[PDB]
Amino acid sequence: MVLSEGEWQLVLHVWAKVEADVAGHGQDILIRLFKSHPETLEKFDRVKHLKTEAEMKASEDLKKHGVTVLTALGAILKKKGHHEAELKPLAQSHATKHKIPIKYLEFISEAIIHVLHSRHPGNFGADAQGAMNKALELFRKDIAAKYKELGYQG
Ligand code: HEM
Repeated sequence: MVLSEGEWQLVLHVWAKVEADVAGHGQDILIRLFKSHPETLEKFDRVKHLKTEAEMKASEDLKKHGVTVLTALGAILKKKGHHEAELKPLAQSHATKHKIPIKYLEFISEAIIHVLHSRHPGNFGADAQGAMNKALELFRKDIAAKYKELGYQG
């Protein structure tokens, strides 16, 4: 798939808002993922023992993780589709060290879209959400192809 420049502009315009508070958005997204799909919390060995949302909000380790996820995703989105180099190390560690099925990447995509919709309603109307969904679908498709080359396809 290929996004048009106008679709990339819609994605990078909300993303510029997210970047005003990377840690806050990282927390919101990972908490929305873990509450919605608790099975995903089990993959994180540093924070899989957290039992409530209040504990999640207070966890410094979860907040650092969130910043790591969003910073790596933001670098991929700014490439506007030319992300081959960035995707290699990410696909290798998530397929052979962490073992993250593609399904879980769908779940976090859903959490990203939920949080942007709640926090940025004016910059995340239907056309901007469709463009972000296309950008995350592109990311998932390219990672799934790399998973396959690596021998995992999860
Ligand atoms: C937007 C998608 C994602 C991005 C951009 C992302 C990026 C990262 C980055 C940059 C790291 C640290 C470097 C590395 O290990 O590769 C990381 C670590 C990790 N990721 Fe992801 N990730 C994504 C989705 C996920 C999902 C959906 C899960 C699990 C349900 C996951 C589980 C992990 C785990 C278990 C680690 C190691 C955490 C620790 O240090 O103990 N990742 N991820």
